[PDB]
Amino acid sequence: KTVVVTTILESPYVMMKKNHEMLEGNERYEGYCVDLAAEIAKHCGFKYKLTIVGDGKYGARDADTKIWNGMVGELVYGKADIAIAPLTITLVREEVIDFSKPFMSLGISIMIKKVSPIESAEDLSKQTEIAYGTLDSGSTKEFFRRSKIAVFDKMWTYMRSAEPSVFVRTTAEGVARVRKSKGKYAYLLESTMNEYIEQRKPCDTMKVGGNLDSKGYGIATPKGSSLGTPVNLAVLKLSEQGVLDKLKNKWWYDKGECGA
Amino acid sequence: KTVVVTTILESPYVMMKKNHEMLEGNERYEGYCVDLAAEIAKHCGFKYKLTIVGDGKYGARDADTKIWNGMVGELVYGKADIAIAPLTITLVREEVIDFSKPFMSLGISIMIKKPQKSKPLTVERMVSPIESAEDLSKQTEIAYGTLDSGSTKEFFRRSKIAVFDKMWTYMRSAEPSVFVRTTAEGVARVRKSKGKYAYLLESTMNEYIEQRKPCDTMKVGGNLDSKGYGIATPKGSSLGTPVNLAVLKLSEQGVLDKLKNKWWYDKGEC
Amino acid sequence: KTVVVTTILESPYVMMKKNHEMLEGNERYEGYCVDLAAEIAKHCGFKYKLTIVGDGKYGARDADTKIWNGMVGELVYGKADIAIAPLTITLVREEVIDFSKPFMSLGISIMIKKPQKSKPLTVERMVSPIESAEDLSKQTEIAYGTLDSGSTKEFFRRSKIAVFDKMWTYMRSAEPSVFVRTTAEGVARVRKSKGKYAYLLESTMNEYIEQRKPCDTMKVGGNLDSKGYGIATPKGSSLGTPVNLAVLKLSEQGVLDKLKNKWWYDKGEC
Amino acid sequence: KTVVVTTILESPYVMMKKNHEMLEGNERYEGYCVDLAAEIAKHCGFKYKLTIVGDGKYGARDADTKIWNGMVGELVYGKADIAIAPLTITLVREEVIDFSKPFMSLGISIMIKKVSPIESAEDLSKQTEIAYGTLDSGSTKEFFRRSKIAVFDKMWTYMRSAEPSVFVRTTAEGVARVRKSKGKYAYLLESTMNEYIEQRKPCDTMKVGGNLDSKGYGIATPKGSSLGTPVNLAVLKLSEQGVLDKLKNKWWYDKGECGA
Ligand SMILES: NS(=O)(=O)c1cc2c(cc1Cl)N[C@H]([C@H]1C[C@H]3C=C[C@@H]1C3)NS2(=O)=O
Ligand SMILES: NS(=O)(=O)c1cc2c(cc1Cl)N[C@H]([C@H]1C[C@H]3C=C[C@@H]1C3)NS2(=O)=O
Ligand SMILES: NS(=O)(=O)c1cc2c(cc1Cl)N[C@H]([C@H]1C[C@H]3C=C[C@@H]1C3)NS2(=O)=O
Ligand SMILES: NS(=O)(=O)c1cc2c(cc1Cl)N[C@H]([C@H]1C[C@H]3C=C[C@@H]1C3)NS2(=O)=O
Ligand SMILES: N[C@@H](CCC(=O)O)C(=O)O
Ligand SMILES: N[C@@H](CCC(=O)O)C(=O)O
Ligand SMILES: N[C@@H](CCC(=O)O)C(=O)O
Ligand SMILES: N[C@@H](CCC(=O)O)C(=O)O
Repeated sequence: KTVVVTTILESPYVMMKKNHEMLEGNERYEGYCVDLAAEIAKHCGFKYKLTIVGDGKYGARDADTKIWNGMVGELVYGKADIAIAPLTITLVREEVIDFSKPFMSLGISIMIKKVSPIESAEDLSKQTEIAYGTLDSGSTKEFFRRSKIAVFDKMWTYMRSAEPSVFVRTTAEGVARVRKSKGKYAYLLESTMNEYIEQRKPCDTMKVGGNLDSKGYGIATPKGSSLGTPVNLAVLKLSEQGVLDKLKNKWWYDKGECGA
Repeated sequence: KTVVVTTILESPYVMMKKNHEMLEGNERYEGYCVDLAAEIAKHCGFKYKLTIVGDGKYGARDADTKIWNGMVGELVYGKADIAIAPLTITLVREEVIDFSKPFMSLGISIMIKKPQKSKPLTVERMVSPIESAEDLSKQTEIAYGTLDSGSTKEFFRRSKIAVFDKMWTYMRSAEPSVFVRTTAEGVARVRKSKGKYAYLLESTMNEYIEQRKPCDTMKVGGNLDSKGYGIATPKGSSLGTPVNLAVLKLSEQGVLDKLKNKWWYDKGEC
Repeated sequence: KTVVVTTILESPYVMMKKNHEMLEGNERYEGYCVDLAAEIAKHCGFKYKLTIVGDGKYGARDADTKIWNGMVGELVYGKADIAIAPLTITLVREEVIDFSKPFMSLGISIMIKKPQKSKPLTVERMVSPIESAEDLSKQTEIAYGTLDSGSTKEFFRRSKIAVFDKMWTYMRSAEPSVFVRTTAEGVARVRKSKGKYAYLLESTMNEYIEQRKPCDTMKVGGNLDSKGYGIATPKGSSLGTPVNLAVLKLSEQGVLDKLKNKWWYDKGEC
Repeated sequence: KTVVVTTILESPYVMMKKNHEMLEGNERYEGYCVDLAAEIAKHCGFKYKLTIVGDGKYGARDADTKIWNGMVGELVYGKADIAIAPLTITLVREEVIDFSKPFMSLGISIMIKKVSPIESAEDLSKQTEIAYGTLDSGSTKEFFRRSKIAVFDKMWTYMRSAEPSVFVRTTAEGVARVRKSKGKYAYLLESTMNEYIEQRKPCDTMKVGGNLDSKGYGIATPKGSSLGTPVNLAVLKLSEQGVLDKLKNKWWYDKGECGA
C-alpha cells in the first residue's frame, strides 16, 4: 500500500528539480524534505508517493467556518497520510494533528534589503516609516494575532490595518517584494528561510537582529494514526545519527553561491 | 490525588534556597524547573509535591542487568508520575517513557579553564589551546571526560562519527577515570586542574557556570549536536497530552523565554 | 448621573482620531488627557463624557467686565463638572475653582527655528542667536509673543521682574500683534517666519513639538518658571477630594510617568 | 495668638545658627524653611514660634499600632498647628493632614562616593555587590515598601532582608556612612538633599543617574484647619512672584563651597 505525502514547493525543502520535463514519480523532486521523507520511509519500511498540496497553504482557519486549509486541511480530511514539509509545530495545529519531535530548530527573523536603522523588532515597530508583514495562512501571522506582548500587539495592529495589503501569498513573492521595495519593506519569516535566501545570489537581502522566538518543524500525521510512533522514533534516530546535520549542511551551506 | 515531581539537584534548574532550613514542601527549592512546574500546574490544575532522586542520576540502562536507574529508572517502575527536570530526549529513553515537546534547546559543548590574557600594539588577546572537538581528540596533554549515567556519555558510546568514536575510545580506556559523578565535580575538576582537564557538558549548564563567579572557565567551539529537554511521563499515562499542550501554550505565550532570560542572564555576575 | 469632562484640543493631550468620522463619544479622542480621565474613572466609579470648549480658550478674565472665559470660565458658571486638561495652576484661578495636586510639572520656555549646520576641524556646530530670555528681551530684530488668553500671558502681565516686565512692555506695544489664538498657530508662525519670531509656550508642548516631524524648531535657554498642571473642579464640589486622592494614587503607582513616557518619547522621530 | 510650628533639623531647610547659645525665639534658626515660614506669616498675618519635633522623624506608621510619629504625629494629635518643613506629599499622609500646593519639586536620587559602575537603578537592583538603603520613618522607604514595579520590589526585599541594617536614623548619618564606606554603600534620598550635599565641602559624594520619580514638598496643616486656604494662597503667590526661586538660589546655588 502506497502512502500519500503532502508537501509544499519550498526551497531548499522541496525543489521541482530543473530538468523535470521527462521525469515522473518522486524522482522529479529534490530538497531537504525529499531526503528526509526517503530516510523516514527507509527506516519505517513503507513505499511513499510525494504530492504537492493544491493550494500553496501551510494551514490556517478561515473566516469563522471551522475549515482547515492547506497541508493541515489535507491531513485532517483524509486526503493525505503524512506531511513531510517545513510545518511549524503550533498549539492550534497540535489539537487536530499529531506532531513528531522537531527535526529542525528555527525562529522568526527580520529580512530587509542590503548598521541597520531598525535591527531589533522594537525599533521596527516604533518606526512606521518602513513597512513589515508576514506570510498569509501561515504560522507567523497566527503568532502575531494571538500574541499578548505589547510590542507584538502593536506590530499586529500595524500589519492588519495597513494600506495596501502587506501580506503576500508566497514567501518567494514576499522576497521579491522586499528586493523591489528599495529597502522600504521588511519581511517577517522563518530564520532558516532567511538564512537560505541571504546565502544565495543575488545576495541583496540580509537578516537583522536576533530571533523573536524559537520554534521547530515537525512531521505531521492525522490524529490517531498508526504511523506517529514509527516516525517519531525514526526522527529521533536520524537526529542521533547526525543525518539531519548532514542534510542541513548539504542544503544550506554546501553550495553557498555567495561571497561571504 | 497528589502526584510527585521527581527532579535532579542541578543549577539553575533546582537548588536549595538560602534559608531552606526551616521551610518545607516546594518552598525549599528554587530555580527554573520549580516555577516551570508551577506554570504547568497553573495551566492544567493539579497539585504536585517535589521529590529528588536519591542516587542523583539522570537515567541510564545498566549493562547485563537490564535495570534502568536514576530519574528515568524510577519513573518507569512507577515510583514517580512526572519529571519536570532537564532530562534529555533520546531514542533509548523514548522507548520506555513518553516525552513532550522540548521546552528549551541545548547542545553538547566543551568547558576548559579560561587562560590568562596574552601580553602582545598594546592589545590583549585570548588564545586557547583547544578551539574545536577534533583538535581536542587529536591532542593528548589535555584530558577530557563526561558525566556518569548521563545523556552525553550514552551519546558518545553509540556514536559512529570518527571523531566521537575516537573520543569514546580514549575515554573508555583512561587511567585515572575522567568521568565525574556530578557536573559540580566536573566544574571543580576543570577549575583545579590548571588547564589539564576539559569538561563535556550541556551548553545550558556550561553558559550558566560561565556567567557566574569566579568565572575562570570558558566554552570553546560550537555545539557538538542539537538536542532538547522534554518533560518525562510514564508510557501510557494520562498526563502526557495535558503536559504537552501546556508546554506548547507556554512556548507560544512567551513564558519560556522570559524564564530562561531571568534565570540565565539577569544575574550575570561576570 | 453622567458628568461632563471639559478639555482643550491640544496635542498630545487630546487630538481627534484618524477614523473619527464614524465613531462617537469618548472614542472620538485620544491622547494623554483621555487616558488620565480613564484612570480617574477607574479609581472612582463615575461615568464621564468628554466635551470641548467652544471658544478653545484655556481661561482668563476679560478686562473691565470681571467675567471668566474659556475652560475656567465655563467651569465657574456650572456648564462643566471637571476639567481634565493641561490647565496651569495660578493664584487668579485658585480664587474661583479648586485645583488638585499637579499631575505633571512644566515651565515657560522659548521656541525658535532650528538654524542650519555651521560648516566650519571638519565639525558641524549649532549656533543660535538667542540663548536665554534676557538676551531675547534685550535684542529687537527677533520678535516674540505668547498665546492669547493663556497662563503665560497673564504671568508676563503681572510680573515684577525687570526682564519679564520689559518683555511685557514690548509685547503690549508690538505692531503687528505677536499673540496667537492657538499653540499650533504659534508654531506655524515660528516655522514660516524664517527665524524672525520666537514662541513662548509651556515646556511640555515645546518638547513634544520639537520631537515631531519635520522638527525644524528647538528649545533654547531654560524654564522661566516652575509650574504644574492641575485637575480643575468647581468650588465646594464633592469631586475635589476623590480626584485629588486619585492623582496622588496614580503618582505613587507610576501611571503618570508611563503615560508621559508613552505619549512624549515613544511617539517621537527624527 | 501665637502659632506653634514644627520643624526638623535639616540642611539647608532648618539649620542651627553658629552663635545660638545666646539667642532666644525664632532668631536662632536659619535656612530655606525659616524664610518660607517668615514669608508665610507675613502674607497671612500671624505671629509664629518655630519648634523642633521631639523625635527627628518626618512621620510614619508603627507596626500594627495606628500611631503617627514625627511631624505628622505632632500635627494629628494637636501638638502643632502647621509644619513648614521638607515634608513629602503622599497619599497616606493626605488622609490625616492637608497639604498645600508643592513649593519645591524633587525625586529619588542615588548617592555614591566619588566610570560610574552603578549608573541607573536597574543596575543597582541587578547587582548585590554594592549595598544601598533608605532613611527610616520617611517617605522613600514607604515608597519602596508599597511599590509594585518589579525593580522596586526587588530593591525593597534586598533592603529589608539585609545584614546589617541598611537603614539609617538620620540622613546626615547616612551621608557619613556613604563617605566612610569607601564606595561600598549607596544612599537613597531626595534630589534636593543630594544636590546640596554634593555642592558642599568636602564634596566627595556625587549624584548618579536620573530621578526614579517626582514628588514635592508641602506645607502641612491639621485636617479641617482654618489655615489651609490662606497658606495655599500664600504659597501660590510666593511661587508666582519668584520668592521660592530666589530662596532656592540663595540656599543651593549661592554658597557652593566646592569646585563646581
Ligand atoms: N541544527 S538543526 O536546526 O538542523 C536541528 C534541530 C533539532 C534537532 C536536530 C537538528 Cl539537526 N533534534 C531535536 C529533537 C531531538 C531530540 C531532542 C529534541 C528533539 C527530540 N529537536 S531540534 O533541537 O529542533
Ligand atoms: N530560546 S529557548 O532555548 O529558551 C526555547 C526553546 C524551544 C522552545 C521555546 C524556547 Cl523559549 N519551544 C519549542 C517547542 C515549541 C513548539 C515547536 C518546537 C517545540 C514545540 N521547542 S524548543 O525549540 O526546544
Ligand atoms: N515626571 S512627570 O512630569 O510626568 C510627574 C510630575 C509630578 C508628579 C508625577 C509625575 Cl510622573 N506628581 C507630583 C504630585 C505628587 C505629590 C507630590 C507633588 C504632587 C503631589 N506632582 S508633579 O511633581 O507635577
Ligand atoms: N524650581 S523649584 O523646585 O524651587 C519650584 C517648584 C515648584 C514651584 C515653585 C518652585 Cl521655585 N511651584 C509649583 C506650584 C505652583 C503652582 C503650579 C504647581 C504648584 C501649584 N509646585 S512645584 O512645581 O513643586
Ligand atoms: N514555517 C511556516 C511558514 C509560514 C510563515 O512564514 O508564517 C509554517 O509552516 O507555517
Ligand atoms: N541532561 C542530561 C544530563 C546532563 C549531561 O549529561 O551533561 C540527561 O538527561 O541525561
Ligand atoms: N496651559 C496654559 C495654556 C498654554 C500656554 O499658555 O502656553 C493654561 O492653562 O493657560
Ligand atoms: N523628604 C522625606 C525625607 C525622608 C526620606 O528621605 O526618606 C520626607 O519628608 O519624608
